[PDB]
Parts: sequence; structure tokens; C-alpha cells
Amino acid sequence: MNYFEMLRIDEGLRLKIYKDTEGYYTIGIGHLLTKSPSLNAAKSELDKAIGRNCNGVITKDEAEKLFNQDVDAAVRGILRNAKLKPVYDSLDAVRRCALINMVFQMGETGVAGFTNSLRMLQQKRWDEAAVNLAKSRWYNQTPNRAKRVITTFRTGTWDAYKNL
Repeated sequence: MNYFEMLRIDEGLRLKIYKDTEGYYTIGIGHLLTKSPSLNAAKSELDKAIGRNCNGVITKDEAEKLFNQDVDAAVRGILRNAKLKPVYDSLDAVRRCALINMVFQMGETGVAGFTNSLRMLQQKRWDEAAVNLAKSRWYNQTPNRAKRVITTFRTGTWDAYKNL
């Protein structure tokens, strides 16, 4: 299992504009379009993102393309970020996927503020980290997805996604 499949599970696939858990206009596999309330602003962003008049609808291939771009961005964001890079470098390949997942979901910026957890992760205090991660708005808002990522950091296996 890799970070692409993991995110495909957590985000779903939706071919028509929809609102995400925060009420923002999204399309595809968790591709945020605009935090603006206008359906018009969204469709506009959408069209600029795809390079065609989509009228609020995209194909599977278009969704997968957006997805690869967003994944690449999360990865490149971790590697460029002074707080995130050292953690990521310290992790094994499975836990690396978990960090990527957080970054895709909440942005570089958001993840970089979980200072305490990042430090635990680097020190490989898995249990302590799992506990600190859970005390967040993130966990309270999207508890099932957050448990899945937290278990991945805790055990270093794909158990939480093998169910699914």
C-alpha cells in the first residue's frame, strides 16, 4: 500500500463539485477548489485547473491528474519545509505515508504547527505521539480518518487501512 492508495481511501473520488467536511467546494480526490462561498468562483477555479470548460464536472482521468499534482505538492512541501523535512527523513517508509496524508489534508503550514507531536515522532515515541496527535481540532472534526493516520504512526503498519 502506498501514499496514493491511502489518500484515495481517505478522500474518496467525486466527479462533480461537492463540499468537503469544512463546507468548501472540492472536486475529484480531495482537490480543494476555493474556500469562497461562490459556486461560481469554484467553477471558475475548476476550469482554470483543468484547462477546459467543465461546467462543474470532470472525468476520472482529470481527477487522477489533479491528484497526482496535489500528491507531488504535499511531498515537495514536506521536503521544502524546515520543520517537516527532518521528521520525514527520520521516518520509515510506512510512517512517511502518514505525514504525507496529514500534509495533503491540512497543508504544510497546519502540520508544521503540531510542534510537540513532530518532536515525539522524531524521537520515535510512537505511543506518546499518538496521544498528542489526538488532542487536536483535526481529530475531533474527522475522528475516523484521524484514527487511521494515528494508528499508521503508532504501529508502522497498514493495519488501519486493511479493513477498508
